[PDB]
Amino acid sequence: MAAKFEVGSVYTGKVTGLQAYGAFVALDEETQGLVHISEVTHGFVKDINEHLSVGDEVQVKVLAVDEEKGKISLSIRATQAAPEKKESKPRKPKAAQVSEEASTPQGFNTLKDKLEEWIEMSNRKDLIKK
Repeated sequence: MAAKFEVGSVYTGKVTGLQAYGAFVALDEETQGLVHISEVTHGFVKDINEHLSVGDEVQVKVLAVDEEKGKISLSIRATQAAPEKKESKPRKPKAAQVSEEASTPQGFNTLKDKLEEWIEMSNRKDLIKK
């Protein structure tokens, strides 16, 4: 068929399917590859939908190329492990949110156990005691 990529390269594409053995990703109008499930995440890939999403954009590492069909074997554990530019990008704002980013209802972050009770109230400061 054709090829225009090489092993060890890294490029960005969109997920075109998920399977019990891997995720299809379109890289280009002329190139489409397969993140193998063993390459979606480092281990404990209990189900692929817990680790990838169809109809989403992903950056993939080229593991192998198959010019016979223009297929490519891909990784995502490679790219999720890699660093990136620590600057804003269009979806870093996480505009899909519909609530405040608070970890708890009682305050922005209020993790506890000794008073893991109430929902819109908390104990006063100890200074309440006179």
